[PDB]
Amino acid sequence: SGPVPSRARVYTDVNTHRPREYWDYESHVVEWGNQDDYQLVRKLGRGKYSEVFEAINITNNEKVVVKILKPVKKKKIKREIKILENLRGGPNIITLADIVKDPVSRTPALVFEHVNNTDFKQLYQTLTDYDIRFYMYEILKALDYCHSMGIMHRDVKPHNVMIDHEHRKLRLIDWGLAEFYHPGQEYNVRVASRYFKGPELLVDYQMYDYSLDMWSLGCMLASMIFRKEPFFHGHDNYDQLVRIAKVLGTEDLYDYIDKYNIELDPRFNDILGRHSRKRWERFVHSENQHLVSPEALDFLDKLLRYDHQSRLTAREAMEHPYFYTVVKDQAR
Ligand SMILES: O=C1c2ccc(O)c(O)c2C(=O)c2c(O)ccc(O)c21
Repeated sequence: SGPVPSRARVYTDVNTHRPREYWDYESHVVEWGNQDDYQLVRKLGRGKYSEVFEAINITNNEKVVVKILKPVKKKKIKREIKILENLRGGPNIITLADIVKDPVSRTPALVFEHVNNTDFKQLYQTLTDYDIRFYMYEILKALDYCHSMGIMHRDVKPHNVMIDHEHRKLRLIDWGLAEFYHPGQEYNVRVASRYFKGPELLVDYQMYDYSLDMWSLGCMLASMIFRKEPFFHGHDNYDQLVRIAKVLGTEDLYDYIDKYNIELDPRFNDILGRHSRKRWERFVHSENQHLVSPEALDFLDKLLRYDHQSRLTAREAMEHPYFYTVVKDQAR
């Protein structure tokens, strides 16, 4: 037989209750602006499939960000604009300000309001125990909002979280892999970035949901508290799952496979072996122990589960004891 089906435990049917227009992005009609409204200042970096520049809107002297898109299918560009439009103004979501083409090259680009940050490569090292709870909290607000709106991000990782540490603000960026959740849909598993891929993607289970983003969050949490970036460091997709199996063990992994009747690629037979599930204390040492607490480990353990159904939802994650003091500090 084939694989056993699966549904999200929350927000299962929110797209069904919307007008078709909200999620039927193939039919979205885009009005394209003129890129001559913007003068590029400097190259800032790259998205998953784009080049990103600092620019100035000359009509109002406003600082913006210009993301010039690499040639991708026309419906994927529609998908990202529609998702950005649907999510605009929500907590911690990057704000799309305009859409343009370079009049000469025809090439499409998205214009975001400017947000300044400190690179994660520099930042993580400086973070206090409190700071990790704080920003994790802020991330979880962006995830619960997008999940509640019918949308999985599908590329959660440190590069995609811009933190203005000076002002204690954060934005979730790069929505070019995000999709609408619909019960029963079978999604492409070639998404996310290797170290942050859920076991669902690695074993080729196509009927996944919001809970994918929560695995990615847990990978991030693990790198921050153990001071090890990235936490699961595989060389390719297969070895990514060997490295998880040596932490979480092989017993739950095979129970996982049995439950959903997943056909394992024969290539996994000899490399996976047989591994016990390890106690988190193994990763604690003198450089990181100030960030590790019984509260941190309980939370972490409830994110990193093979069985996607059994991971915390964003909203549950926000009710965890690990966040009690940030909740108290906030409101107010
Ligand atoms: O603001 C974005 C930004 C805003 C929205 C995006 O979708 C995005 O990919 C980026 C982005 O990749 C980026 C970057 O790679 C380097 C510096 C940045 O300021 C950004």
